[PDB]
Amino acid sequence: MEEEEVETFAFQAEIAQLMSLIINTFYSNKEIFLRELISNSSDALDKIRYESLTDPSKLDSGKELHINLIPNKQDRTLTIVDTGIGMTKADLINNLGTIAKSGTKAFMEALQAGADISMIGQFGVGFYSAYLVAEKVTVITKHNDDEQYAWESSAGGSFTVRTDTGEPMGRGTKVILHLKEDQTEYLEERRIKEIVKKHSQFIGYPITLFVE
Ligand SMILES: CC(C)(C)c1cc(C(=O)N2CCOCC2)ccc1O
Repeated sequence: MEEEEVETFAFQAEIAQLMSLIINTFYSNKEIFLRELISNSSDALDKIRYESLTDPSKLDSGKELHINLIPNKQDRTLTIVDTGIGMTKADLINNLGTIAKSGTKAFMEALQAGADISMIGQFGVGFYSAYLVAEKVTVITKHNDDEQYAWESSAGGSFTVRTDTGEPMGRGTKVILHLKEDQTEYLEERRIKEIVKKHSQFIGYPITLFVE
């Protein structure tokens, strides 16, 4: 038998309000969610490249810096996998819910004035777009300093962080989107290629689509 430690955290007040706003209001442009995830994946990769200045040991990695997309129609999930820096426990808690973001209220205000959900990234809260198409989000992450963790929230006010004892993934972050029944278009290969070409064409790393 294996064992994992679980922690439940409250979402910062305005993050929780934002998550409600997304989950219960219709928008679409929803496809911008993929660009946000690829962008964050791209930053984690930039950090790996710069960390080398403070830790030359990083250069010794055989791992290729890239982004993989994996649609699974049998399970109704879309997974975005990167080989970036990863996130320690503190990084997950601080950056995925617990700390205030100075752009949160302003964004909820812009949205109420009909601004496009596509502005989410420039307000400092782009990750919560994942909730435009997913009823539950699992974030598997592995950083050099620390253990592998899984973050998870079906929304509802909180999120748990636990030490992941599942399949090791090596350095990086894996975002697993459990799609709402009506968002199945994001499992199709033609739909997937359309939004990448459309929103993530200038990304500096290889992006790969795995089909079937
Ligand atoms: C936080 C989230 C889920 C948006 C995300 C984080 C990373 C990640 O590992 N980060 C740590 C290093 O700095 C960039 C974010 C990579 C992809 C991704 O979608």
